[PDB]
Amino acid sequence: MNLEVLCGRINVENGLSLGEPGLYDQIYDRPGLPDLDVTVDATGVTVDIGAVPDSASQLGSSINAGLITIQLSEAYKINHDFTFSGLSKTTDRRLSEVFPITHDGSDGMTPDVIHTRLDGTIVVVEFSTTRSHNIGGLEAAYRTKIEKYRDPISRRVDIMENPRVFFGVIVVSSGGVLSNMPLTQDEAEELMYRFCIANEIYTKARSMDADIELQKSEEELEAISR
Repeated sequence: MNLEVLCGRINVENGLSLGEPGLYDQIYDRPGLPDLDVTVDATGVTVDIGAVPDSASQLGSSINAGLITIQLSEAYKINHDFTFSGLSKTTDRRLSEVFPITHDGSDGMTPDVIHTRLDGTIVVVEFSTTRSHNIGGLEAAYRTKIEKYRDPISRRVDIMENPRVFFGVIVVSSGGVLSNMPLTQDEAEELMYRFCIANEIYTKARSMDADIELQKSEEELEAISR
């Protein structure tokens, strides 16, 4: 899963585009989860991931079996970080490093991706997950990202010449993906399987340290606006 390939699948002619949302429901014959043993201590979360079962769909091809550790201070966002690690070429750039400074309070907003393409198009992408199994939950996460970033980016676009900016949102849940980045069904299914593993790991970690849930709640709360 490659970030440049994904960003190449959108076209913005002039201005700021929010694309078209598309729903990818879960339809593959999905394999079971791999064995996951989770131990939580002051170092952080240690996970032993078994091998992904075989299946015709071949889902899980992005899962590395073996041992991994997440520092406890970041366990709260396991669901995010594990689901999208294949796409998180993380440098964490702020808007002002690609957009004109406006001093409107948003210059320091850091989306998951800011990528400039060879043709000059600027693609800002935001990743999200929800544990709800209801279409409203997917829609809520997606709307929340749209509302967080549309006004700042639109303000920036109004004071540029020839801006071609696309704001992408990908929301992954157990039962579907909602995205304005065009995906293949296989890519969406792999994201959903990764999320299933991530949520199992997170649930196990939270059973030993409940405070991470609180951290998750507060942190997404602050992420509503800054």
